[PDB]
This record gives sequence, C-alpha cells and structure tokens, in this order.
Amino acid sequence: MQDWLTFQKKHITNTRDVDCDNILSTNLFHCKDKNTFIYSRPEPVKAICKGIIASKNVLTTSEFYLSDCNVTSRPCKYKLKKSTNKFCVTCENQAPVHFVGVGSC
Repeated sequence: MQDWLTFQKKHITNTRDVDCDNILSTNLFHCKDKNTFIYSRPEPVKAICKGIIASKNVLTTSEFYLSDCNVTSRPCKYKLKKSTNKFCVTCENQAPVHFVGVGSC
C-alpha cells in the first residue's frame, strides 16, 4: 500500500526536469503542496535499503540529484527546484516504502 511500488511512481524520476505542471495534476498527486522527486533509477535508490528488512528510516551516505516540485502562489502551479542533497528513506523489506525528508533523518 504505502510501499516501494507507490513510492516509485511518486518519487522516482529519470529526468532532472520533471514537468510538475502536468505530472502533479494527475490523481496520483492531485496537486498537493509539494513533491520531491529523485533523479536516479529505482534500483540504486532501492539499494539504499538493501539489507533493511525491518521498517527503519535511513539517511543516505551521499547526496542525490533531487527535483522538488513546490506550489507557487497559485494552486496546482509549481516551481521546479533542482538540487543535490541526501535523504532519509524508510526502508522495509529492503525497499524504500516511506519518504522521511532530505538532508538528514
């Protein structure tokens, strides 16, 4: 439910330029306040949780290329934020199931 499958579509992007406008206006996001996407494949991101079976929030050993879509002054209209930082993923069954935050946990 709140697991890697849902985590992927909502956080795993393969482009630095995620079009927040269209992508976030789907029912998958429904234009919430913001959404931090990770520019990296699901494999190297799932590998962060490699060996973590028990639900455990872990902070990454390095920074990743993040693209954060955040709402502007207008609802469902976003500003792209391209940055590089670490992030804490809640690892369960060797897969990131919940997103904690960027920088540290």
